[PDB]
Amino acid sequence: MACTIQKAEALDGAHLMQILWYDEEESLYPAVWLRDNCPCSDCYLDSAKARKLLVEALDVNIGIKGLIFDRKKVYITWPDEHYSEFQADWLKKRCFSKQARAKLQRELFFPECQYWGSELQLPTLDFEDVLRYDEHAYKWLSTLKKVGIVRLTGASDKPGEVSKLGKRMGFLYLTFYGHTWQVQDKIDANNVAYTTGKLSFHTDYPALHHPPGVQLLHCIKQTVTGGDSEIVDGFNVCQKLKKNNPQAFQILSSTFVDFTDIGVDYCDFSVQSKHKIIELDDKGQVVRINFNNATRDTIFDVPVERVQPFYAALKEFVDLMNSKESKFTFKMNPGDVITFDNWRLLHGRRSYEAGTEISRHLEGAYADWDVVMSRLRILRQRVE
Amino acid sequence: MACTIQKAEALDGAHLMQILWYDEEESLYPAVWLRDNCPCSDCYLDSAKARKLLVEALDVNIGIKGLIFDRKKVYITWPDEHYSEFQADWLKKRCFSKQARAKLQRELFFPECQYWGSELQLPTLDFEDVLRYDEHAYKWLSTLKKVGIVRLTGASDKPGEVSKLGKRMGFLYLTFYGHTWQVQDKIDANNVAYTTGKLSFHTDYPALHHPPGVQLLHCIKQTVTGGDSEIVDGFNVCQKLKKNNPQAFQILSSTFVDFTDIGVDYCDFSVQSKHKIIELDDKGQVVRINFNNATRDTIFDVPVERVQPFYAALKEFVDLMNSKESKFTFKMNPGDVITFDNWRLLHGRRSYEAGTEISRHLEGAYADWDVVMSRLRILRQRVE
Ligand SMILES: C[N+](C)(CCF)CCCC(=O)O
Ligand SMILES: C[N+](C)(CCF)CCCC(=O)O
Ligand SMILES: O=C(O)CNC(=O)C(=O)O
Ligand SMILES: O=C(O)CNC(=O)C(=O)O
Ligand SMILES: NCCCCCCN
Ligand SMILES: NCCCCCCN
Ligand SMILES: [Zn+2]
Ligand SMILES: [Zn+2]
Ligand SMILES: [Zn+2]
Ligand SMILES: [Zn+2]
Repeated sequence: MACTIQKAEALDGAHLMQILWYDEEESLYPAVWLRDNCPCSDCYLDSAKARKLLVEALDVNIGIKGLIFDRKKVYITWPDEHYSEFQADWLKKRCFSKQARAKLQRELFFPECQYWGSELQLPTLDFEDVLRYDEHAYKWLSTLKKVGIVRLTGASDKPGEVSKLGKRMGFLYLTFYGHTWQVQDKIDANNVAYTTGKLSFHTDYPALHHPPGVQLLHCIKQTVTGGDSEIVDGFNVCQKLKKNNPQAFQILSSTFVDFTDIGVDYCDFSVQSKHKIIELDDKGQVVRINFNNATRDTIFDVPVERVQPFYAALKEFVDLMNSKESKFTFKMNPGDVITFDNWRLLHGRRSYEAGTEISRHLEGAYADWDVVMSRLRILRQRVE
Repeated sequence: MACTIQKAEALDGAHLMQILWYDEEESLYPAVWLRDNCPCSDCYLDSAKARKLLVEALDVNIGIKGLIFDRKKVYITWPDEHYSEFQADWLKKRCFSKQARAKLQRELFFPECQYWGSELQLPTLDFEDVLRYDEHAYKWLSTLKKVGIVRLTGASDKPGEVSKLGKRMGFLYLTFYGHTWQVQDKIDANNVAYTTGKLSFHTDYPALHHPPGVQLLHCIKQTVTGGDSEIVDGFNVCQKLKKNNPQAFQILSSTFVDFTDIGVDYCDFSVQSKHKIIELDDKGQVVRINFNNATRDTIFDVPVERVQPFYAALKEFVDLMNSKESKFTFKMNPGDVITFDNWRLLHGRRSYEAGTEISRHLEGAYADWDVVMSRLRILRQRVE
């Protein structure tokens, strides 16, 4: 009834096609869009699922010349004699109504988020299960997307585990710190992460214009002298800030802050970026946080009168993150792997004590959100 | 005279430090910024060139308690008894005046562009020279940034050459099409690039939310039956469009277009993105073009009434790109490598004839602009 065609016709100077379905709903389709998306072998490369049709071949004033239909298909002739057939279900899916468009967007991009504070039930799955089973791997990635974090238990206490997850996702995101990297105390540390010091809430790699979307951290060795993990849901914190201190929100969401990283690791590097700490989309919704206090530059490209209020704003924000209602704290054990959204969460670590031997060792890696969402979409298809 | 201190004092409730230099210029430095950027070993990790100071340790209302200076340094005490020393040249570089801030930004980010049309003198260098010599590699990357394209001659007619340039830059950008990929006609092509068809002007990989910044294409085998390259300077074209058709510019710079890519190559993939074809920064300047007509989705997330004007806009834009005043066309030979800005240029290829043997073969790869700018900054330091 919903995907079955009752009538199809050309309207509005033949610049529109109207489909009345057997459920009584009507859908409208611009003629130029139909022509642009002709699935015939001249216009569309089936092996690539891509358009061969050039913009140059498209008449933007085109009208439908003839049309006939049955219950499952419309058949169209165009003024230049080109001929196009479209399937009902294909058309219905791509319906231009607000409701149909949003439904499809939700399927494509899994936009739903569950905001949290200190009440977090840390989502947990088994590691080998996620490797072995599509049902678990699906639960893993969809929860990662929705919640911002998933902990995997029962991995080895050995290097190479995050690599396995990278292969499971697809591939990891190479940076100047390697394909994977070792978080432990280091002589002549090129990075504050590689010392025993406390790391306050940050996101990783704001020194890059495209920070890692997803972070993986696997505990190989844990100290008893400290080293507790802390996380916070940045989207939740931003929402509170806008409510509590609109002016601090406005400043943090509009001021470009310079980040830097000069050193040698996988390779030699001199990295510089500008980011707004609270990054908004065009509708004003928070879509990324860009903030590591370690790598924030001494260079600060703002007029003198904006400097102190920026700091007063940053301070309110950090104070919100440290609030007992926002942060969740936990201690990783050897065999634990945490995988999280490095665009949304901020994460941190308590100080611990240095020794002559390595008391504490994590292995980490990153992955791009597009690579992760790809595996997510494929995994959903296999399980449903 | 310019970097030598004549006087230093605390002003404005000690919330500001003023430095009068021996050239008579004055510079102003917020107290909170001085404290935030104390270079002492408690506040700053020298091996990492990073801030250890936490936002939590920072009093945003702080004032300078005491100050003394000589010609090369200021020495500051803070109300909590912390103590800070700063160097004159360091301070002067980071001066908050509009002129000083922009000077430093230009050094960091090489913002200058030379716009072009059909008059292009295609910048050309030798390949082995760029590998062997920092002076040439510097000329390579700075010209890439400024002009948007550089052609390297005298490479081999063999796979593996783009890899060498990736190592010279630092590393290449892994995608679903491999670390490097082979552009040639392919049975069951997963991509229109892998056929003999014409490719109209496009940027590569808009299906990703972070498209490759830099593209490398190396000609191993060339056909005489066609295969000419075409390029266009997208920033230049956008500028003309805004002038000629503001409404088309407005539409293309505000409408989110969906891109897609489903297939198997390096790995299996289902990729989806949304981008504005003309992407602007917060000051309205064009910073990226996101447009491949092949991978533009059949899905189009706009209200029915916006569809046809979008197409009329896209059409004006493509027509501008094809104008004999904008495009530059050339034919690559075996041994040629083109390296360009895939955020600014659009590129294309003329059709050629299929055969039983491979008549035409390119090898390509990508790299991130941050990885490229890093090598650029380091190269400038070594040559100057
Ligand atoms: C974990 N680290 C040290 C190496 C992987 F990149 C990065 C720290 C985050 C940062 O430098 O922003
Ligand atoms: C050159 N290609 C086929 C493979 C490297 F990614 C990509 C074409 C550009 C696109 O699919 O957008
Ligand atoms: O060591 C930890 O627990 C946390 N480490 C980091 O957040 C890091 O290295 O960026
Ligand atoms: O084959 C060519 O000359 C150009 N190829 C491409 O632009 C591509 O593969 O994306
Ligand atoms: N069953 C309808 C088939 C229509 C084919 C038309 C060919 N021009
Ligand atoms: N030459 C000036 C040195 C100042 C040192 C001050 C230590 N509190
Ligand atoms: Zn067709
Ligand atoms: Zn971190
Ligand atoms: Zn200090
Ligand atoms: Zn291309």
